[PDB]
Amino acid sequence: ELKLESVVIVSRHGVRAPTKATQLMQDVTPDAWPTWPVKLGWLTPRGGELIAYLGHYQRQRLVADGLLAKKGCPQSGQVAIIADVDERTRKTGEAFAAGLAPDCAITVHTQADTSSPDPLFNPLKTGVCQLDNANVTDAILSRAGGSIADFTGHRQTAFRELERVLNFPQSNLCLKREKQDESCSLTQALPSELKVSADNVSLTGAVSLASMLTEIFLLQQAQGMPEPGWGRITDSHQWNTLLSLHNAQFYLLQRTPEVARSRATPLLDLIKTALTPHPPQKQAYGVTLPTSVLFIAGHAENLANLGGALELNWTLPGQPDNTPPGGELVFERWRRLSDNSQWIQVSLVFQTLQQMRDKTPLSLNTPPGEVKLTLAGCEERNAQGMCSLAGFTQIVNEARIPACSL
Repeated sequence: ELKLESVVIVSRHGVRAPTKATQLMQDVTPDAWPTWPVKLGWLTPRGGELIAYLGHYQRQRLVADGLLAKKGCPQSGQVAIIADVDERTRKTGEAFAAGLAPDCAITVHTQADTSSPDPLFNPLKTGVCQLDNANVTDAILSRAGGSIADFTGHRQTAFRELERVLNFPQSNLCLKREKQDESCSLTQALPSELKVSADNVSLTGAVSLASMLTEIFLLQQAQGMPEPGWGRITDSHQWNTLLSLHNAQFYLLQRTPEVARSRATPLLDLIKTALTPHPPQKQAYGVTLPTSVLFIAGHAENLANLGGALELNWTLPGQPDNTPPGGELVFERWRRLSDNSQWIQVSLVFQTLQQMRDKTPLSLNTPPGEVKLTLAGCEERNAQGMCSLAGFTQIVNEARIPACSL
């Protein structure tokens, strides 16, 4: 009924070491954090291998869909790869290429200067545009339930789960509060406030600490470390409860449209240029678009920003992190044969946490998880839930912030 014409994959980088080692991380547990085999924030070898499995799976699926050849290397830019300048994203691009097309030496493009941020992955970071402080503050606080106190008050079960995994009551932070007649709870020992600036939004205290620590436990599990969370995380309900704190911070700071639309605008422009039929032309990064397959190696925020800007909602069965390492927002252009009309499908492809833990080789018979998505604002949908090309174009033009374009 339908023929696949084009695919754009926006991928988070693979498993990485923690990006920071702070004094507060030491003070909230009596135990020693496991050390990692690469520098802070770098991709691990295992993370690269997990990405290559997704590349291998995507080759098999795209061959089955008739888009790539079963044997040989894709020719003349049929496949293009763009990565953010960070080590972890560059090496994710290389790992994906190695799985998709081994020995084909597909180039991993970055911006010219790899020592400075690339605004494609967040235009606020180079000051292309700025957030509206009052609008962002009100929008985030409303999505939090009206205040950060309301937000943390409704999540005490998850904070107590994190405290148990940390053995928080025996930590230096708690032992000093016991000596000062103040009771030991993460949220009250580390009050959380929303900080909004022209170029960033963040949360302080327990909310951001919890978001980072629960991601570290997940990374430990995916890395195959023997005892993530000191062996105190023993079932799936516990994993889901812990990562709810991480996903909740992303819901506030990255999915909120008042942030997401600006942060996602350059990626929206690149996705639309890649998916829209037009005479091929070398554009950004020296990549010729449109082409058959474009893989973009970025960050968790990019997945969440695109989700918030485009009203794409999901949770990932079997994967506690809704923006997991190697997770892929996959945009596809399909041609309907009955009338040769053009349609856009979006899905979230991801390894389950168990597939990461077991280093499961992926294939058509053992596929990654996949969640089919719908653009909530699309008014022209086909029977398969895809948006018409014109409908998707209108949604993108409405969502994007022109001042944030490159």
